[PDB]
Amino acid sequence: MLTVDLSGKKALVMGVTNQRSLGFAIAAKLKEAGAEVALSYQAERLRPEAEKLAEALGGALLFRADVTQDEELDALFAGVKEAFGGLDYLVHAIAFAPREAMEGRYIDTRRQDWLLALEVSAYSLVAVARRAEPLLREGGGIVTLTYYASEKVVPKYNVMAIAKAALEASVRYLAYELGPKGVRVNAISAGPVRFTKMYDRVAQTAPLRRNITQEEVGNLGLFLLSPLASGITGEVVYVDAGYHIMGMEL
Amino acid sequence: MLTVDLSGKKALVMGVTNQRSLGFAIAAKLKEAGAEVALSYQAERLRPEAEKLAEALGGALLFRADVTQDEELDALFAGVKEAFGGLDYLVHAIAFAPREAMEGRYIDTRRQDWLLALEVSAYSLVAVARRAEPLLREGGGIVTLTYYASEKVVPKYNVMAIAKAALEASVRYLAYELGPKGVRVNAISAGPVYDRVAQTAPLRRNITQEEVGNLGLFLLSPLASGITGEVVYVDAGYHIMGMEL
Amino acid sequence: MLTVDLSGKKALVMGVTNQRSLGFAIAAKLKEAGAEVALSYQAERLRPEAEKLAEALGGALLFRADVTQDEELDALFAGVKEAFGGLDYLVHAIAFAPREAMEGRYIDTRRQDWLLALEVSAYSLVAVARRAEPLLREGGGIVTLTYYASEKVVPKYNVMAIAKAALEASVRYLAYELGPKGVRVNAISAGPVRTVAARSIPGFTKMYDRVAQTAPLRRNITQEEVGNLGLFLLSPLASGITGEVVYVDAGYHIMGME
Amino acid sequence: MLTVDLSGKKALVMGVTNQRSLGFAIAAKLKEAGAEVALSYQAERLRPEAEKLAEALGGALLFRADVTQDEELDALFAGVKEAFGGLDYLVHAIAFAPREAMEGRYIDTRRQDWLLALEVSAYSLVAVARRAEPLLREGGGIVTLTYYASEKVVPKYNVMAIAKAALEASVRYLAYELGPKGVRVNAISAGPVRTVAARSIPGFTKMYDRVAQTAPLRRNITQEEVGNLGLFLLSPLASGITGEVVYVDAGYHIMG
Ligand code: NA
Ligand code: NA
Ligand code: NA
Repeated sequence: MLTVDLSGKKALVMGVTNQRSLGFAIAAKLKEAGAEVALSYQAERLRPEAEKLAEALGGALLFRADVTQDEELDALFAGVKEAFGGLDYLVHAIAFAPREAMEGRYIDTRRQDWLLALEVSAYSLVAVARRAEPLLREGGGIVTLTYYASEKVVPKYNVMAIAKAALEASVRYLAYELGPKGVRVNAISAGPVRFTKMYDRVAQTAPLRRNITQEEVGNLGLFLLSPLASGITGEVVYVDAGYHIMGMEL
Repeated sequence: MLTVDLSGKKALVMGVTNQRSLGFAIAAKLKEAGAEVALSYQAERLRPEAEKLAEALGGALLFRADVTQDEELDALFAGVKEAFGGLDYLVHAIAFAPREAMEGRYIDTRRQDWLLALEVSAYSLVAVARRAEPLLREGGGIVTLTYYASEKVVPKYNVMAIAKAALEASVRYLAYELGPKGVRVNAISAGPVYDRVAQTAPLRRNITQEEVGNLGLFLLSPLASGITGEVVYVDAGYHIMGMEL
Repeated sequence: MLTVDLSGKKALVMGVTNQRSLGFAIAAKLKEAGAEVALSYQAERLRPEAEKLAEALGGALLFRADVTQDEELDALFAGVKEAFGGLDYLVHAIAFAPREAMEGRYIDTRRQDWLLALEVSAYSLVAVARRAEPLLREGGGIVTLTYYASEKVVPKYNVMAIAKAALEASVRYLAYELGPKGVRVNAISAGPVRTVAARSIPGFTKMYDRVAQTAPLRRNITQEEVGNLGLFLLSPLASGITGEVVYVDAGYHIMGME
Repeated sequence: MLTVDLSGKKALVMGVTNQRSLGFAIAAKLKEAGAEVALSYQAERLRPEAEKLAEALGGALLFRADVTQDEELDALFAGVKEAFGGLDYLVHAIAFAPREAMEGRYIDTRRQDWLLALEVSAYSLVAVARRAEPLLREGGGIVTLTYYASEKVVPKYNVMAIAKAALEASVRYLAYELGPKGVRVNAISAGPVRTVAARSIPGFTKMYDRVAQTAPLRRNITQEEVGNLGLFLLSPLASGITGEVVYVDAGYHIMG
């Protein structure tokens, strides 16, 4: 048997607002493997849900920070440093675009909505990576979540596609800049996890003839963060039941 | 011989500040093929510079607009509509990142610098495409300029790499949204116009600005009527190489 | 207006058997631009067919060679040297897979069928490039045809997809090796066009209809759109472009299946 | 802690001739995780070599087959069926190109040499996948090896690059065809590792030097790193992943 033992390792998991988060899936696997987890939450009004998520994980530390606020990120990382002493893993599961941007056409995206989507969904990785850098230990890593709309047109994903392209390019640059410290940076491109017509359409065309599960994403994040992935950096790894390899729908 | 005659066609070229640039090179080829050209310029203090460019093209209408200002973009397109009645081609040659962002490391990029780079270098394509849409005639097109750092890490290109990744994704989505009107949207990924590029590139030389101009002309012309959503590399083959020579 | 004038230029166009073909479309644009054309034909039994093609182009020189026979390729290129003195352009429009391999599943492909498909559809480019090399003038080039199935799974395209993957990789290596002489090598990735070659692909009517409905332009491309890209790539207007796979597919390949 | 327990699982590992190989590294991680391994070997004169590999793994069944011989592959799979009943994993670590093809220029590759390289390095995956199909149990998988030269020009990788391009396209089509049975197919794109196979690639040494100098991690990868990725991909931890080319290269291929 192979064992993955992450006892003594420290993870910060950002962007989790409910148990269906792919981020929650990864945090759950990290806990199961033995790591200690800190969860960020956006604002004090959301602390109750954050407390519920921490209890759902069997225990986690909470910190308040809005990723648009540089001081609040500074305070978060000061808190992490004091509580953990250092960091091994950062899970970035932050994704946001204004509802108005996601309705209608990409060409019609308003300036402030476009910039906020990019700020929250892409720049946030840079902002947290920079602050994590002095805390991250050798062998440590950052993982983010993406979707294949970065490369292929998925109508109505709109500015989020563009944010994901910016996020994936960021992963590559950050991998180059963090690599000398022995810190790796990767993205997981996930398929949908079970509206119903969309899930069924994906399932008919995917090679595996089904949708992926939350646990499948969790397992890939565990692997990438673990020492089993020590040679892998700068990569976008697809967990999508093979869907994106298809050149037409079935 | 085959001839491409773009007489009667109307181009707006944006982002051009100098005769030795890729946007200028495209504008010049559009003129040579017979098109009329309007150039944008960013601020009225640059009017003299714009005038010298227009003269170097043998004549070009000039319109002031800073692409971060929606009201100014509205005014520009109202002006183009008034002058031309409609539009055939839009050349987006706008690229900017703050000096501080381009010094040092990408991970150290400041928030406002990052956003400004993305706003000017990528969002501007969306802002101008939306305003061009109702003016653009069947057969019309938009072309923008990019660089292979969108896909590969080029140290010191920093946030501009990320902006180009956003720009190329924008090209794909805009191609999808403008396709029903018979309007095409493409990107040209150019090499530099150094000795290391020449040593590694298959052609063992750098590309010229005229080579970029010719590709832009081809993409906007009817010869390219089946091509949309593409990133076409004009780089002497450099980017196909899996290591430096 | 821009003019494209290729008078005095010499083209060898290979793999063409019908006027409704991408290879013929490229040859037609080359002739229209002013170049002289040579067409290969596979065996003396197909000479009549080749003669009609030469006539449809308003005049072309013919040479016999089967692309699986190295000695016949040596003979064809000796003939080209004697008749033209040198060569500017080579259009590689050769594609073939046995119909036994094209029906059913890729995993069921027979050994000899797979090898022949790769031999005719990918190795042929290497074979002809090597022999064209000493004849190819500075500014010259080679263009081949490919399809999106090389990159993404298109049901029923089977071993032809794998052949096209091999062909595209060959384009990059050949661009690297021929570039220092000023010779360019590129592939055109065409969308579906009703040609006589399309009848040998079991996936066609279904993809052709899908493309019209899914592609950004909301239509299929035409053979003339392919000919025009071929003309551009071979012309001096594309002098900075080499090692590329350029798509002329109405934007189909950029789409997600939503 | 989490545990990957492959007890009761059965692997067939093909192309392995030396402990210093990526194929061997994957076989070793499979053994560590609890799977039983069978190794193929090409020719009976190589039986002693194969026996030493089996002992280095702590035990493996051995089967003779040359992947260019359809009859031999039929006999191999009959032997595997009789021994194991079924199969869970197939590791395709077969690669070959004639020396003459690998020396000098790609453009100068001779016809028979080119075809043999494609036959052994790419068609073999199809040949073995077809025969494995009826044996492979739900949750099962096939993994193969590739490298960046398939996508970008690495001088003097020549026909091996083209064969790897053919192999990666084959992975995608096979994933599509085997997926409805619940069988996954993936490729590992390894950085340069000093293996026995590395000796037959003239372009290897320039790449090996370049990776350590310029990759994000500023080092080359190890065969164990490839072994761990192969183990992950075959394991149930990767149950959502199919038709992929996953890079384990210290980030090299992302660099400009
Ligand atoms: Na909107
Ligand atoms: Na800076
Ligand atoms: Na050789």
